Amino acid sequence: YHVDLTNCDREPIHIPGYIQPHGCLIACDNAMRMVLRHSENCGELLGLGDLNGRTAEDVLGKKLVHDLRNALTRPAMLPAMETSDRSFDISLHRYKSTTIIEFEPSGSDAQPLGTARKMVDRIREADSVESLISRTTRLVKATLGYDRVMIFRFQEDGAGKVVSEAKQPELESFLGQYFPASDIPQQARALYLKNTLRIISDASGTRIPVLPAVDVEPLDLSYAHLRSVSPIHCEYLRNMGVAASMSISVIVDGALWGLIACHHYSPRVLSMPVRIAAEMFGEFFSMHLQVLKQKRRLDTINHAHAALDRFLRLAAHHANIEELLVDSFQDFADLMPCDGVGLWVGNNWHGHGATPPHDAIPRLARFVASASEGRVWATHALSQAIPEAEIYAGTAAGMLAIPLSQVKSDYLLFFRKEIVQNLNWAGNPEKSYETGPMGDRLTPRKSFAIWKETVRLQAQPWSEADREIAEAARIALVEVAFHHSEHH
Amino acid sequence: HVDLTNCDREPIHIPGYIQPHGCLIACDNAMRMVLRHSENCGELLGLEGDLNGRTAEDVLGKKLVHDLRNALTVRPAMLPAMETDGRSFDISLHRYKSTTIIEFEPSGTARKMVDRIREADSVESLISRTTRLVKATLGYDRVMIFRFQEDGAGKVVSEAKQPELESFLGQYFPASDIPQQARALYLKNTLRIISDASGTRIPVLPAVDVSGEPLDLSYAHLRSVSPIHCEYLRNMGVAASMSISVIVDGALWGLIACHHYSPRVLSMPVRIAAEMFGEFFSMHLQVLKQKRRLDTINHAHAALDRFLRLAAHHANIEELLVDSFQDFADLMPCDGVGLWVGNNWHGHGATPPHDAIPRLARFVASASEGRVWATHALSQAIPEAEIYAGTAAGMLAIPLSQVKSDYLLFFRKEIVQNLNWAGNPEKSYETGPMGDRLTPRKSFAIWKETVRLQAQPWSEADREIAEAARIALVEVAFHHSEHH
Ligand SMILES: *C/C=C1/C(=C/C2=NC(=C\c3[nH]c(/C=C4/NC(=O)C(C=C)=C4C)c(C)c3CCC(=O)O)/C(CCC(=O)O)=C2C)NC(=O)[C@H]1C
Ligand SMILES: *C/C=C1/C(=C/C2=NC(=C\c3[nH]c(/C=C4/NC(=O)C(C=C)=C4C)c(C)c3CCC(=O)O)/C(CCC(=O)O)=C2C)NC(=O)[C@H]1C
Ligand SMILES: [Cl-]
Ligand SMILES: [Cl-]
Repeated sequence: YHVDLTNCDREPIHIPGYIQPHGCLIACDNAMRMVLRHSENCGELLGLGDLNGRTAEDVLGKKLVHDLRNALTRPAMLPAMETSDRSFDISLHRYKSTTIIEFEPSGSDAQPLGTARKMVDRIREADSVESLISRTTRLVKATLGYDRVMIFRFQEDGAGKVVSEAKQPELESFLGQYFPASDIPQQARALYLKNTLRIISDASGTRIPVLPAVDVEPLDLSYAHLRSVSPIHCEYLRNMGVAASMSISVIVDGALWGLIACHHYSPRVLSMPVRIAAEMFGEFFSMHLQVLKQKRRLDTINHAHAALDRFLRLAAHHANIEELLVDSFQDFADLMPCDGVGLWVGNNWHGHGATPPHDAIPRLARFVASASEGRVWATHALSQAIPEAEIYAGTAAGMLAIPLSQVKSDYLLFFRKEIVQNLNWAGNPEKSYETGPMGDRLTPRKSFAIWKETVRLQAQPWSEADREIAEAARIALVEVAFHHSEHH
Repeated sequence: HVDLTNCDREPIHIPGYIQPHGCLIACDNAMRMVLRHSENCGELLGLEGDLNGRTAEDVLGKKLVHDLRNALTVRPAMLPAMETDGRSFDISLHRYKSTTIIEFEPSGTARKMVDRIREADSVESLISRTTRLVKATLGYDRVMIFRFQEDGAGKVVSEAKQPELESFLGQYFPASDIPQQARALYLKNTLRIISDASGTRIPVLPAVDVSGEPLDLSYAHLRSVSPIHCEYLRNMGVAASMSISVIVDGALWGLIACHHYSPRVLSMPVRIAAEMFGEFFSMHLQVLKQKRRLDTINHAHAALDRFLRLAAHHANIEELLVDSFQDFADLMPCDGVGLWVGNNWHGHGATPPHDAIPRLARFVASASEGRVWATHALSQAIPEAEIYAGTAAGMLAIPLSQVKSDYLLFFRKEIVQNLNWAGNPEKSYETGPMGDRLTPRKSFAIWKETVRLQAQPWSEADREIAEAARIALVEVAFHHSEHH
């Protein structure tokens, strides 16, 4: 009946009963024969009496309904459609056996293909994920004219990290900030996956009711670009000073990688033709990112194999493998991202970088021995496995253990610091936010504080690539040990 | 003069002629002056006299030269339905070797073709349907795909044809049937057009300029065809062709080859659609090929992990391998596998005889540095291997020890033994002056001779799977000693 902080995790944001006022909406039966529903502003916007029950040809003219019926062969995006009286940008789709027609007054626009080609040409030569992600916020802001453009990337736990930002010089920075998974509820994530673009013209605009809200059953606006916005998010945006937004969904391995989020501090909406271009840019961006990400993964795997092969050849001419490992173990830190590495062999410890103290190591080795079946064991939350590890979480909150034997509890141990310790936040800790009725929950400062609490005593998770490199290292050492036993 | 003795280095990029389905003007780098023109420019464009030493503005007019200069500030630019006298020409424009080349032909599809391949979810399904679709859409008598082999031979892997034509499906041609300069131009250009294999070539005037420079037609679509290739097509009864280059990992994977038994050239708009289809085909093939490779590697890892878990509760690893070795044949394509341990042989499928294994095991022990050793030409390494080439022409050897010459051996048959050729051995061909050489029958016979006593090469993927198997066995052996 009324959304608040206790139920916003389940708000039915796909059936709000309202649209935003920058266009009007007509809902027809699946044949587009009769008008079933309309937004209240259809009269004003299109120049029409009482719309429900009239035929589509009566309301819109036979010529337009004919062209629209043809188009029904993603919603169809049809700029500069000639109405019976003027030009309208029309979005047309069928869902839940309902035809939804969305109208915006047409302006003067370039062909979307040409706008998109200009943008795509300025990222297509990026040859690292870093270079693509940093340039894209600057390019999008320059092309679309928003006050702020950010990219955020979803973390393994569903949190967002802001990884790129272009902004007006007077704004606060969010670069290197995180927000908790709960800042974007599951239904919003489902709709970001389904729709390339999400448009908010005015976070404080009066909603326009869909007549009727409930029929003789609510209207499913999942694919309607005019669909109204959650009061919770509108309040969040108002607290930030944001009045408008457009997000471009980033799809990698068929899932929602993150968003290109465009924010404006005054009501703002892009023409349909520029939105078509943005959608084409989004598709290209996603594919180029996926290709760069794959090449980065391949290069990091090949780097590890090259290093471990050098180690195999080195060890072949060494009578004392323990001594070689005591002299060499620091070099293994270069296989994967870590803040420390150590060697635990025959109840003797050797450490490099950020590691637990020497006295803490026996408890860690005993735990891994009990917990693993002679393969790699890794956690990003040590205190959860070993309460005692809380004391040294600042230095080492995460551990990946590579067994050196199936008959002795000897390990190569990799460590990561508590994630808050490696923050590179460009933001202003003295920047404060106004609130509304829901209070300070709906502010970036509180979002960030909630995130910090969700990852307290935790490190950056060990990725599938980190685990693949650990397995390669485990195997290379089995091989060093076996050939050593063969030849001695 | 080209013949079979020098066609391997024919300078086909500077032939001094064009095909008759358009005309060509060569200007300086700034498109100021006409330097060369095809002899048919007068007839096609309604121009009189020697065009050389006339300004581009004179010959083309102020509007066209302005438009072409603008197109130049941007692959060759394709400008369909340009206004000349108010006539319409499809214009191709490019710059190469400080020369502007302008090509003229008297004057939707891509989305429809791409939509019919985009849902293919195997390389087999994509390449099977593509010949059918291209034939139906572009209206050629035959459409084939061939894929280049590691030695540069072509294998015909897909075919759509008129029911009255002979089949080339499963046929190979040797690397020499496509010379190195032809391969370079197939890599550089998405499309290669032959409007008429019996068309009279049109000279470029002059062929060699006052400075002694030929005109480099590397990027010109009207570039004329080697007399060697025209004779080959005339022997087949082919009169016209268009190829779409297939690019995988930035290299020439093969061609989509469209053949017509009468003259044929597609309009520039349809060619632009075919090029867009070719780019999509290449990217979709690359994606499907990667997926197949990943699935094959993961399949091998899953099997080897099952072998590792199985081995952990076995006291006698030699016995488990004697009982299990035949399953290792499922890791990579092979016709046979066997286990050579403590000088005892266990074989499955097509292998050399019992008597032959010591010599092979001896050779690998001497040849390898304790890692995987593989050849597809056993007789080259070991002359007496010729005797059993029919059964086993290729061998991949996985060491089971660095102190004992114990091996897991994989074998492949002589490649001619695994042939699946759909052609007619009684179909014969007319020949011209160069003779028998320029016929599909002779090309196939030459290929067979180049691969005699050889198997299918062990791929980079086969070798990665062999390395995984070598390592899994090291792990079995080590954990066994750890607990025994
Ligand atoms: C219980 C429900 C809540 C909720 C719902 C919604 N959030 C939606 C969008 C959204 N929210 C944010 C969060 C931010 N946290 C920050 O710290 C921060 C900036 C510093 C932001 C912007 C983000 C990032 C987004 C994504 C859109 C964008 O990036 O612009 C949302 C959907 C809105 C829509 O219909 O378009 C809903 C619903 N937000 C909460 O905080 C809670 C409590
Ligand atoms: C010494 C030079 C030779 C030579 C030159 C050229 N070949 C070119 C193209 C070409 N040749 C073939 C060969 C085939 N072998 C078959 O068995 C067979 C059919 C069953 C064919 C068609 C192929 C496949 C091609 C590629 C084009 C296509 O697939 O249609 C060539 C380039 C021509 C150009 O400029 O377009 C040159 C030059 N061919 C020889 O046989 C030798 C001796
Ligand atoms: Cl507005
Ligand atoms: Cl990434």
